[PDB]
Amino acid sequence: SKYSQDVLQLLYKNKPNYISGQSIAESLNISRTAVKKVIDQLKLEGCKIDSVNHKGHLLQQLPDIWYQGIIDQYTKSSALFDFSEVYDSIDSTQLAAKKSLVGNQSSFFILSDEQTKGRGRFNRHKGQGLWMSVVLRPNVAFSMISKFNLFIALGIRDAIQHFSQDEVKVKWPNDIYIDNGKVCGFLTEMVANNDGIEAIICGIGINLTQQLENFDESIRHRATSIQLHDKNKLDRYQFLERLLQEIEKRYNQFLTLPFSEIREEYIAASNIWNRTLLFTENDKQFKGQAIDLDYDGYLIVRDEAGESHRLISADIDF
Ligand SMILES: O=C1N[C@H]2[C@H](CS[C@H]2CCCCCc2cn(Cc3cccc(F)c3)nn2)N1
Repeated sequence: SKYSQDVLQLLYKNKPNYISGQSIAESLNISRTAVKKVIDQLKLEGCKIDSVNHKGHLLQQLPDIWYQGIIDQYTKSSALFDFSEVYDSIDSTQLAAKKSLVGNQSSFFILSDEQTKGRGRFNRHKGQGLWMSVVLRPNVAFSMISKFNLFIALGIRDAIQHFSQDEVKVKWPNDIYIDNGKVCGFLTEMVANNDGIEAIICGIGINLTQQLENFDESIRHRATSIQLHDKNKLDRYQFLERLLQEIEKRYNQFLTLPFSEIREEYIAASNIWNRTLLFTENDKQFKGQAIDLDYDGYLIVRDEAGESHRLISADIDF
């Protein structure tokens, strides 16, 4: 309905208290019967609302569906994001972000329940995943894109880790794993010129509400979900809030710290050591061992032929 997310916004905003249907009616200037219709449908979409006579309604639990009205409360208090666009469907949050950033300097993120044309690095190709693009505006040289990628890696990792009993680790430079299972991929893009960066665009894809049980019985050998490693149930909104808070903390770190400061923490969180890696670049594939991540975010590799490589970026397979 026209007023669904306003009612949702009021219900969420008032937790942990009950709120009366009259209050909602007065707040939106609609009748108490119109409110009942909205709240009923809220329930039939899977919203869990407790309604007791004379006292009102209490939002107890949100379903596995993004609601604009809820996310507006997140951007309301955010010292980072100016707004957010929530979609049930879209070709790609990244495509939407790259269009919406043009002509302005606002910081925002774009969320969609499903993507019809999601693309990751090199143009590689249900409500069980998080698909989000984040637009930030750091006043830095375009060289610093590699450095941003390193920082938010730890941010995304920390958020997933908080909900995972098993340990979450980074496959440099663009992926997150829990044990053998890849749980997230992300890429960092930018709009820049010689004089600096006009925007950072960070697309993040995370296998979410996929409770042991849940997640699709496919590649249970190298793909996993956050919740196949959480005893309790995983709420998307509790996760998203933790994820945004970590993105902001790591973003400010990116602005204030050299990579030297977070480097040892990054290495302790990487799963690329002490194993033979497969490197793809263009024509050629070759095997190698990662020796070190140097002071500048460059991976130091010794290939199977003994030769040394120093790579800002890489396409790595296990
Ligand atoms: O459109 C969009 N992108 C972004 C945004 C929101 S999600 C984000 C991209 C997320 C990418 C992570 C998922 C993923 C994994 N892989 C691995 C792969 C696939 C195929 C061949 C291959 F060698 C490796 N590819 N994608 N909106």
